[PDB]
Amino acid sequence: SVDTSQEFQNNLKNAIGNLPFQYVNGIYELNNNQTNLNADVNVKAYVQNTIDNQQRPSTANAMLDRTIRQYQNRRDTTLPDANWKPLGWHQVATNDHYGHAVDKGALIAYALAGNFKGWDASVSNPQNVVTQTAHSNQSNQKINRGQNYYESLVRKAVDQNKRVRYRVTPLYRNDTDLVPFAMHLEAKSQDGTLEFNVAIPNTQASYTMDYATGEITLN
Ligand SMILES: [Cl-]
Ligand SMILES: [Cl-]
Ligand SMILES: [Mg+2]
Repeated sequence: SVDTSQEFQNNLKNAIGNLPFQYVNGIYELNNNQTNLNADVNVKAYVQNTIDNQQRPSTANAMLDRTIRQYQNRRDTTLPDANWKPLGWHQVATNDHYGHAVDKGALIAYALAGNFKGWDASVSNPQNVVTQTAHSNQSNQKINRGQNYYESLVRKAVDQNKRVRYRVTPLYRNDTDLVPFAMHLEAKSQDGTLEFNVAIPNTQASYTMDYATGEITLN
């Protein structure tokens, strides 16, 4: 519905330009699932968050391997501000299996880079966390994919001792919006076996969200 809506595809185009895209398995494959990311042997593992000129979390880059892979539970390694809330955060109970509307959506996953020293890997890192639907955050449904599905592919590659160049960009309709309408994920392993370039719609079937405010209107 919203995902395939014309208003959505227009925003996507505004954000990615003349790049081809194709709605498949609940997400948009961009550039025929190919990214320009190059995984060079000579880049050390790292994570870098940015914010845009509107103080919103922007493009995140990383090189992922076993030296920054985080195998421990969050509660053992992080002390997040329990009170902190990302931009446009408006939580509501939902009539679906998630039971709630939005999650704290990490750009770069805790488990992938949480052992990079000096980088805040908690849910309260204000440069790495946005307001994200529970569906687009959590979904591992191969036929209705969320960001987790793609993070899992990356994690599995790392756990096979592959080095993965990784980029996560929140996409905004404009300068004003507090919340991204989609999450752009790109990855490429050194041996090239893993590669993708997708946009995960920041949506959930049970409702619609105003990306300007992050206010949720249930169905
Ligand atoms: Cl091994
Ligand atoms: Cl859903
Ligand atoms: Mg997540």
